[PDB]
Amino acid sequence: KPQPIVAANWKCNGTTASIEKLVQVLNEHQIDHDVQCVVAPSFVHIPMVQAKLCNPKYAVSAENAIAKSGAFTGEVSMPILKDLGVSWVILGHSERRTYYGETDGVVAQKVADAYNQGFMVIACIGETLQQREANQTAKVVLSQTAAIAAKLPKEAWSQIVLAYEPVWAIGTKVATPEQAQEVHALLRQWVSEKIGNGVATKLRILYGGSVTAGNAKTLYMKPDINGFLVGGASLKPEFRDIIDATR
Amino acid sequence: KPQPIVAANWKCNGTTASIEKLVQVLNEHQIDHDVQCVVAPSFVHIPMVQAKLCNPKYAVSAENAIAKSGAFTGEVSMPILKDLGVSWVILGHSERRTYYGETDGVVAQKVADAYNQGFMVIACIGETLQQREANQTAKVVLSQTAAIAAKLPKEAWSQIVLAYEPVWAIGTKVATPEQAQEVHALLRQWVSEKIGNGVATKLRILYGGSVTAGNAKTLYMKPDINGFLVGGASLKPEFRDIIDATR
Ligand SMILES: [As]
Ligand SMILES: [As]
Repeated sequence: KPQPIVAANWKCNGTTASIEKLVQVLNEHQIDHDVQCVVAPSFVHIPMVQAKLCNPKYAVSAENAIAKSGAFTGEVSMPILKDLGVSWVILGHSERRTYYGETDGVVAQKVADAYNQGFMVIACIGETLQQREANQTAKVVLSQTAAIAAKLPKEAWSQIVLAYEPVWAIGTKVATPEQAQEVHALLRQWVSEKIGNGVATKLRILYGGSVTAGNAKTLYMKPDINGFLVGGASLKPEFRDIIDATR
Repeated sequence: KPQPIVAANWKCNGTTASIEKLVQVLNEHQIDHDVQCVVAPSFVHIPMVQAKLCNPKYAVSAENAIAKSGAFTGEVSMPILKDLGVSWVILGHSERRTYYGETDGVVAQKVADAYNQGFMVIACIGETLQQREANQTAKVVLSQTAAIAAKLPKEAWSQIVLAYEPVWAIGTKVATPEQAQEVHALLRQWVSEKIGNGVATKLRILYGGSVTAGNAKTLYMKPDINGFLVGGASLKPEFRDIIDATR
C-alpha cells in the first residue's frame, strides 16, 4: 500500500478552548509509523492550529477554497492560503456539492486550479441514498472522478488524494467495510485502466464514511483503503486511535 | 445624523505582508471625531487583524457567516465568530446574492440569526443593471429590506446597519452622489413609515458603491448617507481619507 493518510475534517465546529485542548492531545500522541496526518479546521481557526499543532506527522488543510483572489465577498482563495502557509485543501466535500452549488465540473476545475497552485488535494466523491438505491453507485463515483481526471495531467496525481464519502450512509443506513472496499476497488480499477497502473498503485483512496476506534482497523485492513477522512470522531481524542489503526 | 460608519470590505484579497503594512498605516492614522470604523478581512486573516489592528475607532467584522455550527464543510458559523471575539458581520453582499445562492429569504434569516446571537450587522441590499433599467429600483431594494424587516423585532434595529450597493454601477456605469442619495432617502422613508420614525432617524444607511478620496466628502454631505462600505479603496492608505471625509 502507499503511505496512509488520516485526515481530520472539523467541518464548522470548534471553540478556541476546545481546539487548544484537542491539539495538545494530538501533540502528545506518539506516532511511530509512516503516516500523513492532516487537520482541516474552519478558516478562522487555521492560524491558531498552525501555531499550536506541532506533531511532525501533521499538515494543516483548508476545508474549501476558490481559485482566485478578488471580488468574492466571504470566500477564501488558494493564493491567500498559500501565502498563509497552507498547502492542503479539501475540495468537493458532499456538503459543498449538496448545499453550496458544487457540481462535478465546479469541483473538477477547483481541483485543477489547486493542483496548478501547488496544493495537495483531498478530492471528495460519493453517491447519495437515491443514487445507490437506483443502482447508480459506479456511474456516479466514476463520473465525479472522471470530471476531475479530465482536467489533470498524469503527473498531477502525485498531488491528488481521493476520499470516498458514502453519502447514502451519512445521516440516513450503515455502510459495511465490505461495501467500502467494493467502491474503493472499483475506483482503483478505473484509475488503473484509464489513467495508468503506476498511478493507481500509488493513489491514496481514503474512506470518508463513519470512522471510529471500533472500525478503523477493520477498514484499513481492506486492500484498497488507504486511510480516512474523519468527521465526528476527529473532534475527539479518539482520532489518535484511528491514526494508530493505520499501523 | 447618527454616528457615521466607515467599513472596509477587503473581500477575497490580502497577503500577510500587505495586511501588516496597511494595518500599521490604519493604526498611525489619528481620528478625532465620532466614527465607527470596521475592517472585514477574509476569514483566515481575522486572527492577524485582531492581533495587529489596535486603532480604538475600529471593530473587526466577518464578511459572511452561517447561523449554526455543525456539518457544514468550509463554512464559518456565528457561534464560532462570537467565540473568536468577532461581533460584526456583513450579510447579503451582492457577490453572495449573485454567485453563492443568497436569496432575499436566505439573507433575511441570516440577519435575524446574527441579531439573535448579538452581532452588529451590515446588511447589504441593491439592484442590478437589468432591474434599474426596468425601473424596478424601489421595488427591489424595498423588497430586500422588507424581507429582513419581517424577521426582526423593533428593538433589533439598534444592531442593524444597511449598506446600499448600486450593483448596476459596480463593474458595468457611473453612480452619481444624487443617485445614491435618492435611494438612501427612499429607504429611510420606507423605514420611517413601516417600522418607525425613531428607528429611521437612528438607522445608519451606508453607501456601498465606488467610494474614493475624491467623492467621499461629496457623498457624506448627502442627508441620508451615513458612511460607507468601501471596496477597492479600502485595501489602500486612501481608506484614511474616506474616514476623514465623515468629519
Ligand atoms: As509545539
Ligand atoms: As497595537
